[PDB]
Amino acid sequence: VTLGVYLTKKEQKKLRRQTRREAQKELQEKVRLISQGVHISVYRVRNLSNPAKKFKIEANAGQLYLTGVVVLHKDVNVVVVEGGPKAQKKFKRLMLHRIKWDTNKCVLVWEGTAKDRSFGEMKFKQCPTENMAREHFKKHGAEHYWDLALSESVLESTD
RNA sequence: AGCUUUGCGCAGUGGCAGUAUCGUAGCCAAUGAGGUCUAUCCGAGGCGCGAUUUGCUAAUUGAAAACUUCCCAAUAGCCGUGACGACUAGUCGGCACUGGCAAUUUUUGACAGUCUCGAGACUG
Repeated sequence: VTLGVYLTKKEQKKLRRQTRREAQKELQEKVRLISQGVHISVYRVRNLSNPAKKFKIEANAGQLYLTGVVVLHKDVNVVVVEGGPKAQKKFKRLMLHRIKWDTNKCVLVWEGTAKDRSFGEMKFKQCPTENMAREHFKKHGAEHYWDLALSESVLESTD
């Protein structure tokens, strides 16, 4: 709604002169007297068993005030984050360029916009089977992203 | 959380500040100011006009260099002498001075300088 009001250097300079003049006058007088849409990303990594990388991902999720989950399974790590656009962009730039995995590769499965946040805080869930992770994702209403990540992992393993 | 890029105003230093700079209530703008470059062209105002804050303090000239009373006329002990009284020609107490008060015991200065651990010594 509001627009930024910028001026040229000369105009500013005139203001400075006036400002200093006013200041001098005063001095001389003192001496003389996440709502409306939240960005939700979901990335798929081959191996997330490293404690240092998981701690760095948890620190990047907690410092950016973004919620979500990090589910681990048999060669399928689904990291879902949700928050603002700048926090999601910083998390994607950290997980795509700063977080060095290497046969272990991390790629972003999906990145969209939702109405509100689903999870409360970043909880590192763990499940050896995919049915428990699917039930944990459906308990918070995010089973479609986990199913899409599992289908993308199956298509990457088959092809 | 640290760090970095950049600008404004403000704070500090430095720097220039009569080819130094702003002011404009004038005038032509990134739809485009204005090229002699580059005129399928650069891209910023063009070029007029109006001119170069405030405060401290010194110094100079002059009779006087500006901070809220002059002047007059004037001012705010002794030795002796003459009377008076007292005590036996003398003495005492008070009054004024018709003369004096720089020559050893009193008031016209034998004073000054230097040194040592209240005291002493040396010199002129």
